[PDB]
Amino acid sequence: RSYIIPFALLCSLFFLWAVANNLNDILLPQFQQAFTLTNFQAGLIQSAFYFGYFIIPIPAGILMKKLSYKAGIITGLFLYALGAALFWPAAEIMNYTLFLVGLFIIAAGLGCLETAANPFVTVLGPESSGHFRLNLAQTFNSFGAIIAVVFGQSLILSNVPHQSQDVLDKMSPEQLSAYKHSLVLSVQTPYMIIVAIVLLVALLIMLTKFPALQSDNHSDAKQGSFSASLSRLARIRHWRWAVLAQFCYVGAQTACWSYLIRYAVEEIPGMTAGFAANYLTGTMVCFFIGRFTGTWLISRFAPHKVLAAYALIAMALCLISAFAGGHVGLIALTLCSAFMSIQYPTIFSLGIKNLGQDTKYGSSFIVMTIIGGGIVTPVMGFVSDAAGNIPTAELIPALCFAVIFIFARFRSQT
Ligand SMILES: CCCCCCCCCO[C@@H]1O[C@H](CO)[C@@H](O)[C@H](O)[C@H]1O
Repeated sequence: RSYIIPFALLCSLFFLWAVANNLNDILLPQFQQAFTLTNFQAGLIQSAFYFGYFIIPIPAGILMKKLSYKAGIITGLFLYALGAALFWPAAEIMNYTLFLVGLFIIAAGLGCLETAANPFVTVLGPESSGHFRLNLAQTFNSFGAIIAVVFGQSLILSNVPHQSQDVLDKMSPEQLSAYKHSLVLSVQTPYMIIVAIVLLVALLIMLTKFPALQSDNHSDAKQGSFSASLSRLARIRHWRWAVLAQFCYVGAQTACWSYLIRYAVEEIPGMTAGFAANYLTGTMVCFFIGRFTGTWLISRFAPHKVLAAYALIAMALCLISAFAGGHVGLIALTLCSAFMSIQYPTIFSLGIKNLGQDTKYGSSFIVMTIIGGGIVTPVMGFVSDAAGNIPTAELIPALCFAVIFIFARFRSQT
């Protein structure tokens, strides 16, 4: 009961934030698609990614071990809004370096929130429902992403100045400066809305009183240490395996979506990349639908069994995708996300549940494996080009899902 209301709030707050955030995702390109283009500095943007999803996690966890989950969530929510707030001004004065800075900051909020919010929800109540809790909250996440794209993308990209790069090319310098500014001007109000949303969320959390948790506690001082927590983590095996599992999931997932439109265009005559995007959309819908249903499953059933089931089906879909072509392989690929759905939350929960003190530090690592999303692309490109076509590369995701299934039948403990 006292575990329940905070939870429902977290869900709504997951949803809400999920809107403010993917809202930020729609607009950020515009800064870039307007001030096009550049070479070296582009790599600097990708670095925010590793920064936030590799560096910040462990420190974040340390913050948490020493303070708590709410502390980490708060600062994470704090980091995000600060970083998001930097954009508008960097734009309005055309200071890139400032933009880049806010980007790293918002990037840290992300790694911070990831490492914070996930273990928190699964611990937010009885041990069994840890998996269902995280999954359901993640559904509200997915759902929030749904909404922004819907009620938001249309009702917000119809106020931003469209421009054929050719017109931009033909502009005088004065004109270009004028354009760029009118552009950053149109987005700056929705950004205030965003930050506003992010803030209120942070607010509600401070207002919200949660019950205590054997994993937030401090009864240790020496053994509460990093390496103490760490040396203990090696055997645990299910944790060490979920780590490997999440690396693969992220690799798998980005392999699928990142290469999807290329697959479509090279596989189906005559696809425009414009039209292919439609399939990409369907994928996110499968993903949300996939999660809703999977969570209904996670409530009825042993999570690992659902995880294992889903891992197999997705791997199937991918083999089908790799060996089929035309529309048959496409649909299989785009339908695959319906089964990726449950995977990340379920992997995460099986992974920690249950680590107690080491829950925090264990999470820091699971988060870092998001680096796998980055490591896969070269391999996708490599295998793809080495083979002459996109589909044979789709064996790689499949290879991931396979591994993940092994974990599912290897999630066990005690
Ligand atoms: C009131 C508390 C609000 C806390 C919200 C924590 C959100 C954690 C969600 O994980 C993130 O979701 C993104 C999509 O929304 C993904 O793209 C990204 O990979 C992942 O890192």
